Amino acid sequence: EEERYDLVEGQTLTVKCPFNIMKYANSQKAWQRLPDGKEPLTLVVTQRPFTRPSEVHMGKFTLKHDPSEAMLQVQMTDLQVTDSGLYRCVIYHPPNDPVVLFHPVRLVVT
Ligand SMILES: [Zn+2]
Ligand SMILES: [Zn+2]
Repeated sequence: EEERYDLVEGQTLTVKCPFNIMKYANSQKAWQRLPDGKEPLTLVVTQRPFTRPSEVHMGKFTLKHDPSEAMLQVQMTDLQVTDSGLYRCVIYHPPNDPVVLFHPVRLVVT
């Protein structure tokens, strides 16, 4: 179910994650990394009010919340080989289990 994204170091990863607006208009969203045998790492989250279009920066991560297109877009800039790993976009609502959007992204940076 994971999709491979093969990129060269220095490139920017862009991932478009649709979300169901009827269900998740007023929910927080997040980008997570999934290290093997560890808890998900939440890398960047949207901010309140959760229904509003937004763009948040957190280090090399950018999350664009585009409800007009029922879309969350994630960008990671200046990729390094050590960014290689499994990631996902989610509906974020702890302590409830995240709802996975789209499909997991297997990022391979060389
Ligand atoms: Zn929720
Ligand atoms: Zn290289």
